[PDB]
Amino acid sequence: EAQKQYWVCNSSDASISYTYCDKMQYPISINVNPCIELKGSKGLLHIFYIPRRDLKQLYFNLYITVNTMNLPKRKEVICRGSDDDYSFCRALKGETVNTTISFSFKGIKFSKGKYKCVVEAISGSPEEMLFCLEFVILHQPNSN
Ligand SMILES: CCCCCCCCCCC[C@@H](O)CC(=O)N[C@H]1[C@H](OC[C@H]2O[C@H](OP(=O)(O)O)[C@H](NC(=O)C[C@H](O)CCCCCCCCCCC)[C@@H](OC(=O)C[C@H](O)CCCCCCCCCCC)[C@@H]2O)O[C@H](CO)[C@@H](OP(=O)(O)O)[C@@H]1OC(=O)C[C@H](O)CCCCCCCCCCC
Ligand SMILES: *[C@@H]1O[C@H](CO)[C@@H](O)[C@H](O)[C@H]1NC(C)=O
Ligand SMILES: *[C@@H]1O[C@H](CO)[C@@H](O)[C@H](O)[C@H]1NC(C)=O
Repeated sequence: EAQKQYWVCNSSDASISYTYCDKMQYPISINVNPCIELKGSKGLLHIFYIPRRDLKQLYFNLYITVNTMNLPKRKEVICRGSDDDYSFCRALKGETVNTTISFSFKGIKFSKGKYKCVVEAISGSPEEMLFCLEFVILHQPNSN
């Protein structure tokens, strides 16, 4: 069984897919509306997920790669303290997450080639990996 590839969406300037990295865990459904443009766009992220850890204190380690050039790690805490928190933050092992989240993507200019972002989802203190996803964002070869 060859490793399965997941497509999220194509925009006018990007083609977005991902695969599961590290240990294969519970699956995740990820949808983006409208599809992100590398040159910048905003929209809504829909997530359908049955988690195997509690989403409490969820953060991402982001490893971004720009045409094979690795950038230094980034951290972005998602679930922080008390409220101003997404409702899914209070989700527990086994409780369906079925939410939509707003996003704004500023965008890169002069974009070309291929980008990668590996998303290490860590949550549930005691802190263990929730999921790992490696996104591949192709720049459409026929668009700037
Ligand atoms: C990764 C591809 C997956 C498919 C797309 C999913 C949609 C999410 C994309 C959103 C990312 C952008 O917000 C980041 C961005 O553009 N950053 C700019 C930055 O801009 C200012 C801020 O803009 C918004 O805030 P305000 O409107 O309040 O000002 C950003 N905020 C939001 O958009 C709102 C939320 O924060 C969005 C988070 C949604 C994720 C939650 C998912 C929950 C899953 C749990 C359920 C189980 C704000 O963003 C932040 O503060 C941090 C935020 O968390 C972003 C990171 C989230 C993780 C993304 C990984 C995908 C997770 C999906 C897994 C399910 C911004 O700070 O402005 C600066 C300028 O000062 C600009 O930098 P410069 O370009 O240097 O100026 C930023 O631009 C960049 O960072 C681009 C870099 O150059 C990298 C180029 C790579 C090209 C794309 C490859 C992938 C990179 C993804 C991370 C950058
Ligand atoms: C999305 O873009 C990819 C890469 O350019 C391309 O191979 C694919 O055909 C596109 N998807 C569809 C079904 O248009
Ligand atoms: C998830 O919520 C959506 C609305 O975003 C709803 O249409 C759908 O039925 C839900 N999925 C479930 C619980 O199967």
